[PDB]
Amino acid sequence: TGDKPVDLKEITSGMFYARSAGRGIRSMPDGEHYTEMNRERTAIVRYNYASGKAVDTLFSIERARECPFKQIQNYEVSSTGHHILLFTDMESIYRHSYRAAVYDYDVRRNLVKPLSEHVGKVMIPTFSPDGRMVAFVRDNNIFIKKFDFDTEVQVTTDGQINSVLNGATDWVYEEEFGVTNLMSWSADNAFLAFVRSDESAVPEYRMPMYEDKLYPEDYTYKYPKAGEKNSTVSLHLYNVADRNTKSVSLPIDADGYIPRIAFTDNADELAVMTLNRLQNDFKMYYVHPKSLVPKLILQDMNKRYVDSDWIQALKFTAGGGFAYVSEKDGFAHIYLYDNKGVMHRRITSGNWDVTKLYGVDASGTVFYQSAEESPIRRAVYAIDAKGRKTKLSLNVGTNDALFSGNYAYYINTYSSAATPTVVSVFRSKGAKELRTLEDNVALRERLKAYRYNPKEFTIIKTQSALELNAWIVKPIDFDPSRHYPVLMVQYSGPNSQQVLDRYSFDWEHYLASKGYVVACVDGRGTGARGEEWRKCTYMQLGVFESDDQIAAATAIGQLPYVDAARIGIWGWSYGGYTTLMSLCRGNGTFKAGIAVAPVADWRFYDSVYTERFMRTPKENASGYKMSSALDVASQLQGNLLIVSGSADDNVHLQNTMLFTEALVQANIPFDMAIYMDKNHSIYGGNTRYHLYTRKAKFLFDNL
Repeated sequence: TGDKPVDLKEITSGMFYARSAGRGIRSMPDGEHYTEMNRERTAIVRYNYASGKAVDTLFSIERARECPFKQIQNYEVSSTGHHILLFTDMESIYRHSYRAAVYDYDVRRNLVKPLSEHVGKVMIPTFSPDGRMVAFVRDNNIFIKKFDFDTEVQVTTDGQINSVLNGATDWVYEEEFGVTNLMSWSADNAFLAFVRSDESAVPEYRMPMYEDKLYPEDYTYKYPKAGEKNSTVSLHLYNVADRNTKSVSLPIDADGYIPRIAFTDNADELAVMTLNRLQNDFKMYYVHPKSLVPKLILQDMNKRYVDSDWIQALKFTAGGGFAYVSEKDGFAHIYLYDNKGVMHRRITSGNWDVTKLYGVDASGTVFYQSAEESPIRRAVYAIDAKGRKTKLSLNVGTNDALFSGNYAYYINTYSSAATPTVVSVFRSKGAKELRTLEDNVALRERLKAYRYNPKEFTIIKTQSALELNAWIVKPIDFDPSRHYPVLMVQYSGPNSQQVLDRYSFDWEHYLASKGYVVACVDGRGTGARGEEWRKCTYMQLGVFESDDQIAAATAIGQLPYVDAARIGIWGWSYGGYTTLMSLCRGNGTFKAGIAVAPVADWRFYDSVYTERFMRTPKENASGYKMSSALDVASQLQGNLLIVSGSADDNVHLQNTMLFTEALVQANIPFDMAIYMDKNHSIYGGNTRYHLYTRKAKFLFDNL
């Protein structure tokens, strides 16, 4: 009911963005405390879970000796608190990876030192279990800093940029398997295991970079497109005492993946997660670090594919069994195993998906997140060893938790479509809310000040007889007797969702203030509706997703307050692709579309992602053909705005360049924008505001 008009620059400036836990919360091994940087990132503070008191400041800029910087950006505390790593001068590499200036704060001496007496940014510094050593990556080699002897030992010598990586991971493993760190220490501190990724034979992509250069310079990196050579991976154990390395022979294929390794809490068990190239056979081995003998411990085979996020999220139990989420039975559910691989208790059941696995406490209580309430929502649950399930979340919407070491407490983040983040601390027994760390008063008051309509959730019924979760924001002085344009907003990728009872305040409300209905529909292929719903697209991406947006548009179009001749579609990345597909396959259903950094053809996208859902080009020529937007470009109808960054390392500019040329040769008019030196997130300075303005204006002129 507020007074102020929603302004596009305010959206784009983050004025509506909720304050979150973002900054740095980490549970301590004692289980009763967590650490967190203060607001100014000038100190690291230790907090009691139960009381929330700041027990002490573990490190500060003010007090520390010989501290050359005024702020930190990240930290890590050693298991004993004798050493704290401090990270400054962070440089992002890709989505997750970064390098940094890393210092060792010697707690006992109140002294800041360099981690290494070699000046140079490093990656992935990882304490040994005893806190006394730090393995880190520099220049693609592994080093171990040893605090007891004030010495650094060099573990590998063959590291080489764009060729050989030790511990760190290649572009595609980082992006698609979610793994930046393939090093792991034994529980007794005797071994550092690592994966060596050989990227030498993987093809390169080159991106011309233009800023402030007389001659352009290429950002060059290895990127395997669908069906091309991936890194070859090898597993090694370095024995700290002997300063010698051994290789592990794994009984897997030469084009397989090792997306994770991790020593368990037994010093004798190196867990190695492997996946074949088709990604339908997940096998985990335990390797004994002295005999080097691998033993198969878990195997998960799927008709279509095993989802590697569940490989990354597999949780070991104190007492070396583990909890694993498998889609075996048609939904994502938790299974509990001993250290011999014996599956002794299935934990969850029913027609709904587990969405996150937190862990298993000392009483065998299993803690997780699921969409049991609705595909649209997320709640945290506990299932104890007698099979009793308690929903721990107190509010309905989206809940996600970070548990203390013992799982006796957790920091919960809650939001709903209507309500921005409430970060509050709970005691697990009795699901008792202790206090609230943040509940965004200010943003709530700002919201009340503005005129906007709420997201109204519902289902879109298609002629094909699907029911698609959806939201709708009506225009500002909504008059049922009028005929409004609709913008359909979507992403549509495998297992993704845009229709979520979760807080978000984006340009939908700007457009709503200018007379547009905005709708968001999650079609086939999307998450939290079970395996079949998400994998029915297998080997034929985009077909069903297009069909469904076209079908959803067709139905929305029959609403009396909607002008069927003015329905548009917007999407970014897979959403961009889905836009192209929908304009190409909908026989003029959409009047306009915006396609931001779209894949044009799955041939152009990367190995691990594309093949998961499509297999290789050689094996699926029909699928790749059916799924190509580029192939059907000459069928495009409606007004298109297509946009890309010039330096997009994820969805290559190539996609957009090629699609536009198809349009040109078919005499199809369209708008395009290429943002210089920008990547897949198209931002920097005024870039987002300029882009969203462009997009809004394009809709005002064409929709």
